[PDB]
Amino acid sequence: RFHSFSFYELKNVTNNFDERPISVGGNKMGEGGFGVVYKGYVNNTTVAVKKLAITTEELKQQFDQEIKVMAKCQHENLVELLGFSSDGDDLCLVYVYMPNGSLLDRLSCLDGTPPLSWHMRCKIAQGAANGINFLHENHHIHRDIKSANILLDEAFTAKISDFGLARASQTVMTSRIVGTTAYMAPEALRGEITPKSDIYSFGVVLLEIITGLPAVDEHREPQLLLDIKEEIEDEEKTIEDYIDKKMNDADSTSVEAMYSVASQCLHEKKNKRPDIKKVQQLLQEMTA
Ligand SMILES: O=C(Nc1cc2nc(N3CCOCC3)oc2cc1N1CCCCC1)c1cccc(-c2cnc3[nH]ccc3c2)n1
Repeated sequence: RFHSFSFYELKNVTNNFDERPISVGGNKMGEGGFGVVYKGYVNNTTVAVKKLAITTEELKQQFDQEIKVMAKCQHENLVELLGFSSDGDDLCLVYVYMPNGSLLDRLSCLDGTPPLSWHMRCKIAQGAANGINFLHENHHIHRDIKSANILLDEAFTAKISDFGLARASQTVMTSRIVGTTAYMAPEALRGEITPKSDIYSFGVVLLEIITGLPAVDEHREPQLLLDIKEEIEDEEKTIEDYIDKKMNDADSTSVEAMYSVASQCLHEKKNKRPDIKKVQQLLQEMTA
């Protein structure tokens, strides 16, 4: 199944887990839930190595869950686990490297990368929906769908990542509220666990893709991106006022169609949101 690595190997291949950012000579590519993701080089392959870093038993459960989800769920719109390490007191997960990093970072053009075209943004939206559909068809709920979690390969194929908190499946509740508040549905923020909450967060991701803005920005008004939906519905603004200006191939018709998907995902009432299959078909129609 997955390759078993010993910690020593992964130390050696990451400049001993050099935590400086890759841009300044280290191996750190970013930080990712409850761990740091390092670049490694092993037997002709660049790999991503997440070393997990709030108790030990809970961290270990998240590690075991990541492994179980990935063993059951292989799909081109999900991240691929190559292996792991559990010997000693560290836990590592080793994945196929995604050379274009996160959607978040490509939206902000971090490190000077060129802006994504509308045509590419449409493919990424479709791919990400196809990943989430796969997960929901397999009765998993992700719980932290966001742009920082949609990775992008050499061809800008979208891959969903981070399954440490994912859950199997009738809407249950929890005491341990998890996710990222800027993306989270009202009912997730109160502790329900439902696939309908992934739909909502995807909504926010769709806004990010349209606008190029982050989901939250403390120095902006509104500080939360999901607030623009209300500005647009209460006639104060149009989707055209917010469309990312860093593209020249966006047409009104497809942009309005993606915004219409996003609006529907973002319904306050969970039972009025489309399910992922519907999102997927709408996103396919936007492009046809
Ligand atoms: O290759 C991976 N991540 C990655 C690659 C990056 N590459 C780049 N660049 C190369 C070209 O130009 C700009 C900088 O930046 C990258 C950032 C990442 N991630 C992005 C999410 C945070 C972890 C590191 C990768 C592959 C498979 C799984 C994961 C992964 C696994 N678990 C995760 N939990 C939260 C995030 C997360 C990410 N990450």
